[PDB]
Order: sequence, then C-alpha cells, then structure tokens
Amino acid sequence: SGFRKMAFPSGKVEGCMVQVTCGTTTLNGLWLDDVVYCPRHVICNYEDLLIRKSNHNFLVQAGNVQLRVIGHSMQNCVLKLKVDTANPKTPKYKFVRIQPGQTFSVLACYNGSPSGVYQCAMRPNFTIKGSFLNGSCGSVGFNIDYDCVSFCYMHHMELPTGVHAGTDLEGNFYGPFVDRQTAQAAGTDTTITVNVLAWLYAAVINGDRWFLNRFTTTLNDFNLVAMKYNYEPLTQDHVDILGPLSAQTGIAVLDMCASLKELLQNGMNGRTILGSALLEDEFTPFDVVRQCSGVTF
Amino acid sequence: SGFRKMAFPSGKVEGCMVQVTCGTTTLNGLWLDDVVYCPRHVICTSEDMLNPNYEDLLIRKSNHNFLVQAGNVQLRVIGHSMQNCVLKLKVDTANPKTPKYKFVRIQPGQTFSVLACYNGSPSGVYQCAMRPNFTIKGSFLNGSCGSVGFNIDYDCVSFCYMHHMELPTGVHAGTDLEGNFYGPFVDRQTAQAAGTDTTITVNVLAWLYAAVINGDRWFLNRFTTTLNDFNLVAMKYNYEPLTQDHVDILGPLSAQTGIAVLDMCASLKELLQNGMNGRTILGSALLEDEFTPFDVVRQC
Ligand SMILES: O=C(Nc1cncc2ccccc12)[C@@H]1CCOc2cc(F)c(Cl)cc21
Repeated sequence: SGFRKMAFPSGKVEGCMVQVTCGTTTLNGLWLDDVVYCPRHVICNYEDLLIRKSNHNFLVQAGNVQLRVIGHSMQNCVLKLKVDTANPKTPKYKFVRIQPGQTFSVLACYNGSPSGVYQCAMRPNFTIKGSFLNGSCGSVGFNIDYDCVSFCYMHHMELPTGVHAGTDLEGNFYGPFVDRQTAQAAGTDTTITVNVLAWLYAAVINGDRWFLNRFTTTLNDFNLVAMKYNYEPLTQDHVDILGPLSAQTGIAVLDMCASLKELLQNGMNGRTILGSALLEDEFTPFDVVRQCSGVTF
Repeated sequence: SGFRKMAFPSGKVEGCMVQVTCGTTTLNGLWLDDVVYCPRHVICTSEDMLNPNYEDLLIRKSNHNFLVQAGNVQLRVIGHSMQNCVLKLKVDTANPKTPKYKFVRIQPGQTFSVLACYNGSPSGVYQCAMRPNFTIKGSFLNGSCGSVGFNIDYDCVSFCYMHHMELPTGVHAGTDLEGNFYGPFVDRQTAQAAGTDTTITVNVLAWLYAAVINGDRWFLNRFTTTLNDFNLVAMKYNYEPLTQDHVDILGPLSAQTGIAVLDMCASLKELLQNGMNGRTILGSALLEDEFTPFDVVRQC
C-alpha cells in the first residue's frame, strides 16, 4: 500500500554526470562512451561562437579527473564534446523523445555532482515544473526500461514563470522555445487527463473509492467537459492504455470518466484522494501499473 | 525557482542492495563491507510470526541456510548475529561498491529518501518523513522488507531506516540500522495500531518560508502571535506542538525572508481557520509537512 511520486533509481545516470566549464560558464554534461553532451549555451550565432572555440577551451571534469577534449560538434541545441576516454560506467542507453503527458525522472546536478532526483511530467505546454537553481543546466531526464536508460531530457533554461524548458538528447527543444535570453512565455497549461484517470485507478487500488459513481459517459461527452475545464482531450489510445487498470479494478474507463466529470463539476468537498486535495496528473498509466505491481530495475 | 519533493540520488545505495533468502522468505539486505543487514523476521515461518522467539529460531540456523544474492553472484555467509530486530550476516566478500556511510537514528519530522527494492533489485526512489506517530507513509508491496531510508550529505550516506512491516492502516513501520524500531512497534503479527497522526508543524512553517522565497505571499498577514497561543490553536487542528527549538531552527529562513517565525505562525493559524479558498501554495491545495527547515534551505 501507499502511493508516492517515485523516480527511477538514478545510479546508472549518476555514473555519467560530469562538469563542463567553458570560459566563465559551468554546467553539467552527460558522459556516454567517448562523448560528453551538454547545452550549447555553455559557449555563450552558435556556429560562429563554436568555430572560435578550441578543444582546450572546454574543461571537462569527471569527479576529480579532468577529461581531455579531442573534438567538438553541435547537434541542434546540444554540444557534443568528443573526449579521449570512454566512460567505463556507460550503461545500456537510448536517446528518446517523449510526448507531453509522459513522465520521467530528473537527476538535478550542480558542478557535475548529482544532488537530487525527482519525478515529473512533460506538461502539455512542453515545459516541466521542475526545481532548478543556477548551474543545473545539463541536468538530464530519463526513464529505465529493464537495464536500458532512455535519456529524454536535458535542462537548458528557466522561463519567467518558474517553469523549465529543455531539449531531447539530440538538441531538439521541447516546445516553442529558443536557447536565448529573449521574452519567452509558456502557453496556458492543461491537465493530463489520462494521467488523472490513471491516478484515480491507483486510488481505487489503494482502497480510496468515495469518488466512484454508478454513472458512465460517452467519450465525446467527456471530451466536451474536458475542453471546458482545461483538461487534455482523451483519445481512444488513452482509453486502450487504461484497459489493464480498468480490468484490475473492474471500473470501465468511461465509468471512471463520469467520476472525473463529477469531480470537476463539484470538487472534492473537503475530501482527499491519495492524500491530495487536487487531481494529480504526473503519474502515467504505466507508472501506476509499475508502482502497484512492483517492477524492478 | 520551483519546489519539488526531491529524493537523494540513490546510486550509492543501489550498489548495496542484495537479496536475502531464508527458507521460503525472500527480502532485501543492505551489503556494507563484509556484512549484510536485513530484518530479522527473514528467519520466520508461518506459526513463528504472532509470537516468535528470535534468539531460539536463530540458534537453529546455520550459515548455509541464508542464501544471499548480490546481482547474479551468490555470496557465502560465514557468520550470523542479531542486533535487536536486524540480522547481520557476515559474508566472505567485502562490497566493493560500499560508500562512505554512517548509521543514524532520526527523530519524527525528519525526512529521508527510500529506495524501494524487491528481490535485491531497486525499483524506485521516493521521499518521505518519519511521522510524529513513528510510522512512515511509504509505497511498499510484499517483498519490500529490508528496503532502506537514507540521507546523502557531503558524499556520505546516512542510513536511517530499514523497512520491516506494514500496519493495518497502510502505513509502514521499521527500525534504524541498529535494529531499534521507530515507535511502539514490534516485529510480530500481533494487533498493532499506529497512534493518531499529527502534522509536522515546523515542516509546514519551513514549506511556507519556501513558498515566500518562491514569490507566493498571498497567505501572509499583518499578525504575529505568542508561541503558546499558536500551540493552543495548532493542537486543535492536530498539529504537533512548536517548541522553542523549532523556532530557533526556522531562524535562517526568517532572516532570509524578513518574516519573523511568530509572524509566519500567525499566517499558519489563519490558513488553518480559512483553508486555501481555491488557491494553492507551491502547487499544493494542502499544507505540506514533509520538507524540513534543512531541506528548504538545501533546495532554495
Ligand atoms: O507486512 C509485511 N511486509 C510488507 C512490507 N511493506 C508493505 C507490505 C504490503 C503488503 C504486504 C506486506 C507488506 C510482512 C509480511 C506480512 O506480515 C508481516 C508481519 C510482521 F510482523 C512483520 Cl515484521 C512483517 C510482515
């Protein structure tokens, strides 16, 4: 029993965190094989600024060991520093780009040293509601599949509202953001509907049933109400993904939607669900199954 | 900016997780140097759970009864001893991944990260606090026993908790790494009830300071209060008494935000009276009590 916001064990990623220093700027890098990946703003026209840098301008520190940079290239907003040594702690890994609503763990680092790990979702507006201070740039987001680390995020900046923006490991930004000091605003956020439903299933599995009702709804009727309360549209794919939880709890997805529909039109009424007075949307259907079944890494 | 419930990076603890099997029971062990620590109820059978005599059951066991698995490598047990509710299995190999560590007994209100394991394999890391009733509100399934709570400060791992049992209310009970239970609990299937839980007041105040640092000021007011008047109100909302030690601990946050502790105490009093009124504080509609004053300074 119990439901917690749980991150993947960060050990395989801690073995890859290095400190990248270029001029006055010091941020984090991801050392995989003989390449160190980091935000290209560490050099701060990026083609022009990068052509003026040499390999000895980048000071890479893996613990108390300085790595010698033997090459540098740029892939979108990520700088790739070729180093002489392959990271012996390199795990089985993949670079994946996640969709909004998908969750991942963030290993927050300062000066190439991991200081914290937390779970979070890629918001539908492509920002993450992280917790980052100066020096956290280059901190990475990841998921673990069996023994494979899927790197899905690299932190680049903080928007004026306190939310965060970054890229996948191929340097492609999530969202309409640029790695530059200019006026940038995150779009109005929406609630990740499928994740709220997954969290409602997790509450039922934990014995919290007060919100359940006899009612069911059509997907079209639910989406009319979802649009109204700034909730993301629920697709048939989402309904299918919630299938195993629906089978386990015996509550059809559209039956759980009528409960969500009522929770939105009426509220919690002083009650909580899994110790929360708000509807939690940072647990995907897969996260709920993983936590309420005990999958290990 | 931003405030999140943040756990410590679990890497140093993942390198210590092993699977301990004794008879039919399989739980997790903590392998540090040449010793594997695990809950002593790993030696328990079906009719040795309501009233087990652990000294008696342990004397009947031999080193080859304990099957220890560190990854795909079986470790050889060369000794066994019991320290309170923890079983210490001496092994023939020192863990090369043993970090700088200490065994630390924490007080209620203190926070720590939990590395949840099943079969000696870490599956997730989360953050939680030792509740005033000495239970933890974890996320644990069968086989999680022996999962450890820890803090990682300045390269060192302070182990402060080992998971032992789930109480009938879904909350969890365990011990420090010296086998001493937190709370009035025992490792027996007897009827055990957690005392009525209370809110960790100092942690709520620390979280209110964290919100002020993050630009949330809507809950602040022109009022201040006496410590006794705050405790008289707080006790009625099932909040822990705020001691002068707690007031002193909140000092640095009070200096940083320019809001006296007793002034923040009056903001809290008001929040308890009115509720949030559809508003949130750090993205939360409830007052958060699992961030200590030390955590807030750490994160901010
Ligand atoms: O509770 C137990 N460990 C679990 C841990 N965390 C979470 C759980 C969730 C579900 C089922 C077991 C859970 C065991 C087995 C069941 O009974 C006892 C009784 C005892 F006196 C002791 Cl010391 C341990 C246990």
